[PDB]
Amino acid sequence: XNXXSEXT
Repeated sequence: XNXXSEXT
């Protein structure tokens, strides 16, 4: 959602 942008 975060952890990246797509990610967690």
